[PDB]
Amino acid sequence: ARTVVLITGCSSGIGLHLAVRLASDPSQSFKVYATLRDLKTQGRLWEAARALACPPGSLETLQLDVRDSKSVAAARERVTEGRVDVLVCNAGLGLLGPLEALGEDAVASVLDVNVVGTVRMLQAFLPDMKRRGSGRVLVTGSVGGLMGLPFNDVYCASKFALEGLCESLAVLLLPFGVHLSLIECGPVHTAFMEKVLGSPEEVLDRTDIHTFHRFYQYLAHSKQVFREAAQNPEEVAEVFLTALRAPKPTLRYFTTERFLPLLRMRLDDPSGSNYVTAMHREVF
Amino acid sequence: ARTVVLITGCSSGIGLHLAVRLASDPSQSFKVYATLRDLKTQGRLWEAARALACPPGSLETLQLDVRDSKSVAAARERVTEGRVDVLVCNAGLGLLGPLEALGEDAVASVLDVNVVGTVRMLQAFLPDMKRRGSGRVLVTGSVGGLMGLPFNDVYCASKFALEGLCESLAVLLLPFGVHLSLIECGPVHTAFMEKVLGSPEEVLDRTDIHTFHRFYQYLAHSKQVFREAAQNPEEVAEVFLTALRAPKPTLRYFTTERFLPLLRMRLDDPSGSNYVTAMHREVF
Repeated sequence: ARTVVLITGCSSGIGLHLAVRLASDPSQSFKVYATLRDLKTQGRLWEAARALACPPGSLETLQLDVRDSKSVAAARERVTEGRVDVLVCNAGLGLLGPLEALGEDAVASVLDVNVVGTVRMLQAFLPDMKRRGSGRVLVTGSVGGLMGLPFNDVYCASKFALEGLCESLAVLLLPFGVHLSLIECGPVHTAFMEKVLGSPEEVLDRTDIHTFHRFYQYLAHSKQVFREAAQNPEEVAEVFLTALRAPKPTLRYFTTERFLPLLRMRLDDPSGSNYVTAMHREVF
Repeated sequence: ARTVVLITGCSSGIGLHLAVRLASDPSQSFKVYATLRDLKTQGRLWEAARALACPPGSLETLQLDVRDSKSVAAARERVTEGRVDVLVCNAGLGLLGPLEALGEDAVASVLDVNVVGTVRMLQAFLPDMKRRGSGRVLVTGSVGGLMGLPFNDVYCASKFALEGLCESLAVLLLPFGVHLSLIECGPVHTAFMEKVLGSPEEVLDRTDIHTFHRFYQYLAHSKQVFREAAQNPEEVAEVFLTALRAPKPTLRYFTTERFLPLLRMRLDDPSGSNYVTAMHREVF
């Protein structure tokens, strides 16, 4: 049969690009379920599908809200093949600003979607793969899951959470035949990140003038590395296929090597002094 | 004045031991607020306080539920000194079992208490320390926050979350004069961990016979290393004071070196293959 693939967070970003890259693979060996939390946003994905001319039936959109288990279960009730060969846990949202300026409900949604939502998908889909004795799970990581970044406290917390959650499962799954991989993405040409254009009073009336200024410094610095480092989504989506094809995949794949020198400083010094200091100067 | 100290999760464990170790320091330079989510459990802490004979007034118990922001705010309204010099984010809960056997509400509480609760405390207490230009925050870590452990998926997720959350803040706080440290604890002689004596059908009727068996293998192996590695709480609580006294503290303090060889294998190989494989054999 075809390789049944299910991806979350396909309204934009690497998710959208990966769904159409799959559904349009010249080999026609992939049936793709692209999930959206809100179908009102499914336009971009279909305009793209038509642009690559994916054959009718290689791509289906499903409404799936990872915050709701009922929605997660329903989603799998819609997979006709009654099987999922590759599960891509991609849905994820960011959060940027001084910790104190961040609302509790916002901090809650991030963990809820990034971490708990990935747990929900795994709970619904892991059993069958373990029983069949095969399956592949790809989790969209980030370099923010490998090192902490100022003003991204809660975001990094959620990506770090994924590193721990996945490393633990991988230890158990090893003998079960099902493979879990994290694709470590650096900055990629996609909205939100690059589109960070604002910094309202809300921040200011919620923090000190000295933190705010540091924030301005960070946003400025972040705009520069994104300029010199953002990757094309097609290049990143390809890393997912390289991982998907691998006979015996590794736990991590990095879409770039550009951030590796900073990662070396990190475990060359476990007490964290070299890193905290280097990162401070590299930003401020 | 005295060093005003506020600790969460003092009904038992390193929290209880640390509160009384502080309140009974021969120098009398510490006023301690030991918070409990339920005062019905404050017995052990007072029996211990009397055992070390802490002078009247060096220790106050406060009811503080880190799941509730209203409770968090109230707590700080009760700190007469109108200052907190050292904040110890200790409250934390574990979770053990096959991911699929774990209930959503249970996975939610763990993140909620371990991660969001630590965010709540930081939101309520960080501003003042930043404004005074001083303060110290000690966060109770774990080796489960440095490497993934089978059957501890959600627990590790929350400890990894803390590593990311703290490394990010530390990058910003550096120039503000306030210090954040993570005390990386390995196993310590305290209930839950050692007290893991059961494994109900609930696990079995919630997972496969092959996972269950692996679970038995893990619990058995974990009972052995705890035997050969658990530390006395007084030794661990002392690491918190060494960190608390340090003129220029580091980001991490490890209460033990016993797990360091495994941590070296971890970033000697970022793809995760050496670790996942080594850990698999070390357990199964």
